Amino acid sequence: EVQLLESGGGLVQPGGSLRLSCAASGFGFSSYAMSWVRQAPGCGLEWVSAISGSGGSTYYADSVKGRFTISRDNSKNTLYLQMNSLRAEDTAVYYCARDLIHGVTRNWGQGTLVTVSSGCPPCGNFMLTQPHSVSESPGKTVTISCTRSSGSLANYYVQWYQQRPGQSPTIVIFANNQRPSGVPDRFSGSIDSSSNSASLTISGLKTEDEADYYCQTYDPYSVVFGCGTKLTVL
Repeated sequence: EVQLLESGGGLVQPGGSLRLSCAASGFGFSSYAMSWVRQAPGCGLEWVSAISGSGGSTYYADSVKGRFTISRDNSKNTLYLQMNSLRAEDTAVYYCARDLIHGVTRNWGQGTLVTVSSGCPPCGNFMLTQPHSVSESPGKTVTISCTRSSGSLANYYVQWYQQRPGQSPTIVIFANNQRPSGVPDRFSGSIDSSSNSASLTISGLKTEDEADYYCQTYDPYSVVFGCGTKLTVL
């Protein structure tokens, strides 16, 4: 029932302004934090900005620190996103996401397309690392590693999302090991604390499992999406 609908995306020139919106429903909008995640074509997820329930705390990414303005209107149940000094690098698909807490995304929107016109941006204070791609025959088991560079991994919850080609990313594993109701039980999530890594495990692969898998944790100051691992089913 939780619906997040992005709007306001369109064609724009370098150095212009554009404000996206997101009419949320299915939950008390004032009771949850919200964030924006962009994705250039054929690239990985890239966290943009975050904002808290009451709005007191706003977190911006390094690429758009100050260039963008995250904001919300809890009376209208609408999350916004003011964009200024629009650069060619900002062309991406901007998603609307709900956050159970800081840096823990739980629901995703459809998206909206923003194009700035008159190679992919990098992915990974701290960084995550997942293998480029892993493959396995159907019916077998596969595990995808996600190793954190700096800062304890057990101190910050880790999420796992699945993105099929052309689909929007859906949560499959959050809070390190917690699985959303509806996600199949063959998708398990664990964390090895000594090696400082989180692992998503799919037992008994199916042909529909073939998609991108992004891991994501946080710190008190930012959210970080892993580069992503293309799971190839044979």
